[PDB]
Amino acid sequence: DPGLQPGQFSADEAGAQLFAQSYQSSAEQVLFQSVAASWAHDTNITAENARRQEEAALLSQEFAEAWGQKAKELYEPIWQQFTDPQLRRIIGAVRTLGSANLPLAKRQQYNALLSQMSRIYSTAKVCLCWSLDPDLTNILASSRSYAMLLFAWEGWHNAAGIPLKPLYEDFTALSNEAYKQDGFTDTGAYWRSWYNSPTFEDDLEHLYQQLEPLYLNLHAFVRRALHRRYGDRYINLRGPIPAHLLGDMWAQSWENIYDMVVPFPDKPNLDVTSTMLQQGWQATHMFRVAEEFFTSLELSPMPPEFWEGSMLEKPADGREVVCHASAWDFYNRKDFRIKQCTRVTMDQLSTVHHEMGHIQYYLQYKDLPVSLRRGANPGFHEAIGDVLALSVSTPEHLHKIGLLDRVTNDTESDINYLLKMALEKIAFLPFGYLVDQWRWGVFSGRTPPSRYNFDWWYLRTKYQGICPPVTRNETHFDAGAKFHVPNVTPYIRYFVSFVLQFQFHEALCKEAGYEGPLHQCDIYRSTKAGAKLRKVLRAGSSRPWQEVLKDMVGLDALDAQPLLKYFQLVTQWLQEQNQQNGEVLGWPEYQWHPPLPDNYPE
Amino acid sequence: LDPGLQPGQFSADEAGAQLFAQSYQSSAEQVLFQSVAASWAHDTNITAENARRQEEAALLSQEFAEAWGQKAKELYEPIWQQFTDPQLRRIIGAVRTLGSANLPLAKRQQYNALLSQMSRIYSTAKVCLTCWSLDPDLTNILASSRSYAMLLFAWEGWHNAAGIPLKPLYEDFTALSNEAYKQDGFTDTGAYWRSWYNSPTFEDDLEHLYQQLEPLYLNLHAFVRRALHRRYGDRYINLRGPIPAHLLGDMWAQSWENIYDMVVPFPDKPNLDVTSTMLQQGWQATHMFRVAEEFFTSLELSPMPPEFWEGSMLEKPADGREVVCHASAWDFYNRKDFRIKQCTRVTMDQLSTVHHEMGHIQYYLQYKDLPVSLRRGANPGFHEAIGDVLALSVSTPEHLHKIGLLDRVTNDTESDINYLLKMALEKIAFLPFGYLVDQWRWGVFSGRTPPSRYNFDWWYLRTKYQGICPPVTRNETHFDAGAKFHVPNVTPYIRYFVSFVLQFQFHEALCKEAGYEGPLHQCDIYRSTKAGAKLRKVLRAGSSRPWQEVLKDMVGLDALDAQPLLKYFQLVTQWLQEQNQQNGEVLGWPEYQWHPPLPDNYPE
Ligand SMILES: *[C@@H]1O[C@H](CO[C@@H]2O[C@@H](C)[C@@H](O)[C@@H](O)[C@@H]2O)[C@@H](O[C@@H]2O[C@H](CO)[C@@H](O[C@@H]3O[C@H](CO)[C@@H](O)[C@H](O)[C@@H]3O)[C@H](O)[C@H]2NC(C)=O)[C@H](O)[C@H]1NC(C)=O
Ligand SMILES: C[C@H](N[C@H](C(=O)O)[C@@H]1CCCN1C(=O)[C@@H](N)CCC(=O)O)C(=O)N1CCC[C@H]1C(=O)O
Ligand SMILES: C[C@H](N[C@H](C(=O)O)[C@@H]1CCCN1C(=O)[C@@H](N)CCC(=O)O)C(=O)N1CCC[C@H]1C(=O)O
Ligand SMILES: *[C@@H]1O[C@H](CO)[C@@H](O[C@@H]2O[C@H](CO)[C@@H](O)[C@H](O)[C@H]2NC(C)=O)[C@H](O)[C@H]1NC(C)=O
Ligand SMILES: *[C@@H]1O[C@H](CO[C@@H]2O[C@@H](C)[C@@H](O)[C@@H](O)[C@@H]2O)[C@@H](O)[C@H](O)[C@H]1NC(C)=O
Ligand SMILES: *[C@@H]1O[C@H](CO)[C@@H](O)[C@H](O)[C@H]1NC(C)=O
Ligand SMILES: *[C@@H]1O[C@H](CO)[C@@H](O)[C@H](O)[C@H]1NC(C)=O
Ligand SMILES: [Cl-]
Ligand SMILES: [Cl-]
Ligand SMILES: [Zn+2]
Ligand SMILES: [Zn+2]
Repeated sequence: DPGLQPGQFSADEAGAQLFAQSYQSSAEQVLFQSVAASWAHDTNITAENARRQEEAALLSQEFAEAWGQKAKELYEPIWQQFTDPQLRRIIGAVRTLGSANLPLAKRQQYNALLSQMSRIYSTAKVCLCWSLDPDLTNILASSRSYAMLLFAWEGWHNAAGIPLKPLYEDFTALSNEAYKQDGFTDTGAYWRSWYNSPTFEDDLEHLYQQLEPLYLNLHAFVRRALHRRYGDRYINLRGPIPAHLLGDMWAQSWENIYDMVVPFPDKPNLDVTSTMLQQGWQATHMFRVAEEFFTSLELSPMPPEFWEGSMLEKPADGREVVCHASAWDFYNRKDFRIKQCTRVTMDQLSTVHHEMGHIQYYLQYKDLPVSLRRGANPGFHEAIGDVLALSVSTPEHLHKIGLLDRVTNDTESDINYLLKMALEKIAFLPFGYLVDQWRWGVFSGRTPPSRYNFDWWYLRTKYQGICPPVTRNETHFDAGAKFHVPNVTPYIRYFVSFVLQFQFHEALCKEAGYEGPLHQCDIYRSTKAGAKLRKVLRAGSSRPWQEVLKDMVGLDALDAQPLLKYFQLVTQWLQEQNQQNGEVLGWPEYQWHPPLPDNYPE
Repeated sequence: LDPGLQPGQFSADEAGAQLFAQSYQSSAEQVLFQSVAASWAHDTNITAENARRQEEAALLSQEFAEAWGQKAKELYEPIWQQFTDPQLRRIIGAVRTLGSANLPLAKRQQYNALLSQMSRIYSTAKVCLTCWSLDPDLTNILASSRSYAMLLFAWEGWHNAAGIPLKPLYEDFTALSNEAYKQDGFTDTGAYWRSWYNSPTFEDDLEHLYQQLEPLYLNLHAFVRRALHRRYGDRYINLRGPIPAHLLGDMWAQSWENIYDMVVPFPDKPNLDVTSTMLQQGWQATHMFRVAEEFFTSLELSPMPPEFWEGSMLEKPADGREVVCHASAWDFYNRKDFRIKQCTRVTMDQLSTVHHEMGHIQYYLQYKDLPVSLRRGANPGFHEAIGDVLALSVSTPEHLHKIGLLDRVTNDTESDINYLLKMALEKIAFLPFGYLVDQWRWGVFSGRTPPSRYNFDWWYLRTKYQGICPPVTRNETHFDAGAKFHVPNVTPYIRYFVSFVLQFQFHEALCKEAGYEGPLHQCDIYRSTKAGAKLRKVLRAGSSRPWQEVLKDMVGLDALDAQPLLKYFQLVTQWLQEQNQQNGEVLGWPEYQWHPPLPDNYPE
């Protein structure tokens, strides 16, 4: 389109001021038509929807090509030297073309692999048919039968991973070609550029080192409990934990096995799932309850377009959907939606808050020039709803919303709560860190196709201390059985969030005027904490996240002390328990795999 | 420190520096000698009393290094980098690096004790059940047994006996070493070891080299795996998995020359492993070293001096004494004493080792007149390549014929494949191992591999690069890296990777200088005084000039380059790829998790 193709403009700071306004003008329309078509497909997976999606992806590249080439022409000389930092941010972004740098037939091919990988992931079933969500999800969460958990884990990893591998290798090659033309050594380097930090990798590594003792202690304590349940045949007290026994397909959060490891067991059940079902909660209640938390802070309610247009339950009409929960900004300032195959569980209630966190962000920055309508970094975007969920999950808040009868504020209830929170937050950390370590090595060429599974399991064992419960080889592509890999969504943002949410939480609880233990704070109804959060959300990516962070929390860097201080009591406790059972921290028997159950699979 | 050994005063300028280096050189050689001598006494006669003496000599060295080091600092800390004299900058640059001399005395004593105990553990470890030593007993088993159970016994016995007791010492050594070098301004000890190559893209340069060589290795591996499967069967060899690490002829699987007889593609052609002929003919250690020497003199390089023949240890002592058997060359730094210590056995590969060690001696003879600080190879890989280049000529069929080791001469395509395959078992099979060892140790020095992952990371790398797997389960009580000499002995490894590449660049250049005009793999530089003069210019330089410029003068290129090695191997590279295809092989080891079962009723 002519009216989409760029204007003239002079080569100078002024000219560039007009240029950017012209850019963000036509981009609104283009982003709209992409986001719109992926939506049609994600909630209705067909050949046709795929075709449409590809058409839109092409139009985007054409736009990006035209506008990036123009910004090179005009500004490539002089843009790093404009006094205005907000402009410098916008122009640098504009001149990064991405898959737009590809010639046309490769542009095609890349758009198509995304579509087949997405389809394979979200339509894969396990047969003797069970889908990932809800069937395999519920099995992994609540079955305590070694053999059934095994059959779900293997069936899933085989059904999703095997067929994806050939496509993923093609995808990597195209993505790398594309980004090399913007001056990036490879795609991973581009993804990392989003944090604008020279010492990014080193910083993450220093963070992980302070967090590792917490995970090691939690792991040994949980390993001990799984040994009690499953015996020496299947659990090695000095070896990795079999990857299917931790309550989740990816072993990435362990809250579903809380009932097996709860430290003082007879006390009130801090998992309120059975009460939610007892009371008849539905998807709609969960969303309204999340919203009211938002509005209690004087943040924005969800608009009519959100309720009218979102998909809050898996459709009952035999229609393939991408189940994985997600939040959608259509770049209209009007349409914002969530697509979630919502189940009635306490962990889904948290997911609903996580997703609505994204929507709130999008409502707070909708009056920005498109290119500023991102989080200050991707980690910020992932942390917003998680922050509110930390207040929601407190026993006192649960009591306020009628899901729990008031607990006694004693040291045992503290420990039980902190341990549940550790199963969700600390257990996640190694997996949050390792996923993009795998994918950065793939994009760099350090991990060729001939080592995709070898390097995956190296990292899984290294960081999470888990092992595959059945033999794997390079026909298997176990990384491809996690959503974000075929769906090309970066992962390091979740490790950043998991640390960042504790920094935000402590800053918020301070603005709230709260004065007790960090892990007992509820910011519900604090207009002041709301005010501070609002300033973060409206800023989008106009400013450096380092400065956004300082204004918010008083420090200019990611920091583990808030998280450490939140969990201090359970950290101290777990250390004591492991000693008394004389545990080995870590998994020195690193070659150990469990045997197969007798005559598997029958 | 003895008064005559201590630094005086020198002005704070380049003219003071020169007098300083000259005064240092006078005292350094006495201090180097006492230290080398004490190491010799210990290594040829391992006793508590000898280790005590070596420890005291190492402390004296440290006192010397610290006094001359801190003086070199005090007077020249900035200005040394701006010296007009390049050799003087290199000398000062070395003197000002203190290493272990940076530790306070208590820690220096701890470090020196650790080195001594780690050396003693490795060089006195035995496998029991009447005791087998590594050399010759376990070496011979790995080389000639074809009994899966026997090889396993030797492999496991060794790794358990040497590795397990070393692990606590290695951990403490790593920490002290890093603490020492970090006061020289290095992030860790591996950064200091890498600085010897004076190349900011060193790690990337090596990775790029490795990428070009990897296909040759994968094809050699697959072909050998097939040969082992036909002998050991489907239970112990997985045609799509890593090879068990005790079946390749060598304790470390680091070179595969010993399974030549099982892989030779054309058995009707002359037998190129002449070990049996050396035995039939009655060769001893002394003949081996004299034949090596005569190659050097044929090139008009120097003979071994009388002090070499009078002082060297050329067989394992019969008199009942513990010795360090691993072969080594020794410069005493007095310009007079130069020695080899080798438990020589009468085999073709030992004849190659004789040449390797004599190449070291020849370098020390040619540079003996330089300042002590420049008595080193242009980089460490240069010192490792000298003897190997000559051994390339020696191993040729035509050369073996001239020295009475191979009666039949043939020049046809099948004999050439046999020869190039035998050379690939020696040279191409080593590459992955030569590359991986310091990747392991650089990770340990940088803290990426903590003690809790020493064996996990070691086997990750052994599988990744070599495509082998341990034949019994290992865990973190094992310390398999410690079962290789250079780990406990603290000798860096990347130099052998460098030298396996560089020796083909040197070979190509000396062949050309020799006037030789046929296939590169049939060249013998024997009796070429032109080739000798070109080599002599390298040897005479020591570390006085940047290795990149020495290389360029020699070979006409200023970088390591895989092209000469590819050219040498081209006929067998192509043959192995065609054979593996016809046989339907899988290149690589996609069943990465596979390990062989135990023999029924092992080890009874
Ligand atoms: C073993 O045999 C090879 C092959 O020899 C050649 O091909 C055979 C099939 C027969 O036809 C032989 O008669 C024929 O020579 C020998 O390699 C060859 O060596 C010759 C002699 O040095 C090489 O010729 C030289 O080539 C250069 C140019 O590169 C000229 O400047 C010279 O004047 C001269 O002609 C010939 O290139 C070379 N062939 C190959 C494939 O490199 C080989 O020397 C012989 N080896 C032994 C140990 O005897
Ligand atoms: C269910 C949660 N879902 C993701 C998500 O919401 O992050 C979804 C799918 C991938 C991206 N996403 C979005 O919604 C994007 N709109 C967010 C980025 C943006 O808006 O700019 C999740 O994956 N999670 C939750 C935490 C752990 C992680 C996981 O489940 O692996
Ligand atoms: C047997 C050969 N042995 C070494 C050797 O000679 O390199 C000996 C022991 C370690 C260092 N060394 C020396 O003699 C040094 N004095 C030489 C360096 C110098 O003087 O500047 C070796 O290990 N090798 C040979 C190639 C493969 C390697 C190995 O066997 O693992
Ligand atoms: C639960 O008990 C703890 C006592 O251990 C309370 O913590 C104290 O709370 C007061 C009031 O805010 C503060 O002044 C103290 O500094 C707190 N002490 C410590 C050591 O943390 C906590 O507030 C109680 N709250 C609930 C939820 O009942
Ligand atoms: C890879 O694995 C596939 C699945 O088979 C299972 O794993 C093998 C390794 C056995 O140990 C057993 O657990 C199962 O049969 C195999 O079909 C396939 O052949 C393996 N090899 C390759 C190269 O893909
Ligand atoms: C070995 O060393 C001891 C002292 O530790 C010495 O008395 C003995 O003579 C030495 N043996 C030989 C043969 O050098
Ligand atoms: C490692 O293996 C050995 C024997 O194979 C065994 O004794 C030991 O218990 C295992 N070590 C550890 C730390 O578990
Ligand atoms: Cl990210
Ligand atoms: Cl080296
Ligand atoms: Zn999210
Ligand atoms: Zn050597």
